[PDB]
Amino acid sequence: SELEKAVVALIDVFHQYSGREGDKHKLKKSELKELINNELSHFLEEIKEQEVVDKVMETLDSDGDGECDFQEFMAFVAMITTACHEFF
Amino acid sequence: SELEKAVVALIDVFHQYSGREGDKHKLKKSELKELINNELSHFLEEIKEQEVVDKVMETLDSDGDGECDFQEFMAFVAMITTACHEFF
Ligand SMILES: CN1CCN(c2ccccc2C/N=N\C(N)=S)CC1
Ligand SMILES: CN1CCN(c2ccccc2C/N=N\C(N)=S)CC1
Ligand SMILES: C[As](C)(=O)[O-]
Ligand SMILES: C[As](C)(=O)[O-]
Ligand SMILES: [Ca+2]
Ligand SMILES: [Ca+2]
Ligand SMILES: [Ca+2]
Ligand SMILES: [Ca+2]
Repeated sequence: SELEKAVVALIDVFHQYSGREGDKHKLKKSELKELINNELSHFLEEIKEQEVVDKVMETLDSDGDGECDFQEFMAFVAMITTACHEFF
Repeated sequence: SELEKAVVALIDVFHQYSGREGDKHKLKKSELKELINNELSHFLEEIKEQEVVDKVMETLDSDGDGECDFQEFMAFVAMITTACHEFF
């Protein structure tokens, strides 16, 4: 189904970026940026400034370890989905 | 992108079922059941007993109004995605 395809897409895209550098199960600043710029180009403005990268990570980093884990990525997805939902 | 397609799939499948009966922005017991049975047939066991329907709603119903709204649906999706993530 389309729902099951959406579940596996969330897992795959996270790992496409998290496993690039350092901890393979977390997104660092540069990995989060590329994910937003390449995969969310219709929902979000392209990030071109360092302070936007820093602010976005600050917002998503719930436990405060400097990176975005899978749970925090899921919360980010929930935010975008809710913002898009309320648009209509 | 695949991620953006996943975001719109979550919104669409929720409304496919929530808008069937009663409140068009919330899932009642029978609507939640059909969503699980039709759209999550590879991730979850088919619900065939009433007490399984009742228990699942009890688990998902965070604010305690008897139904599953969009925020609660997103938390449900997060649960399944995390369970599938940890499987590998
Ligand atoms: C600069 N933009 C271009 C992408 N946009 C957008 C694009 C398509 C459909 C809906 C939205 C609307 N709204 N919100 C989100 N995507 S979070 C708006 C922001
Ligand atoms: C009775 N089942 C059939 C569907 N399953 C399943 C199917 C495919 C890939 C991974 C899982 C594994 N694990 N978890 C979830 N889907 S939440 C297991 C449960
Ligand atoms: C850790 As690699 C070689 O997939 O960027
Ligand atoms: C409320 As209807 C007619 O789409 O089931
Ligand atoms: Ca990483
Ligand atoms: Ca973190
Ligand atoms: Ca309803
Ligand atoms: Ca509720």
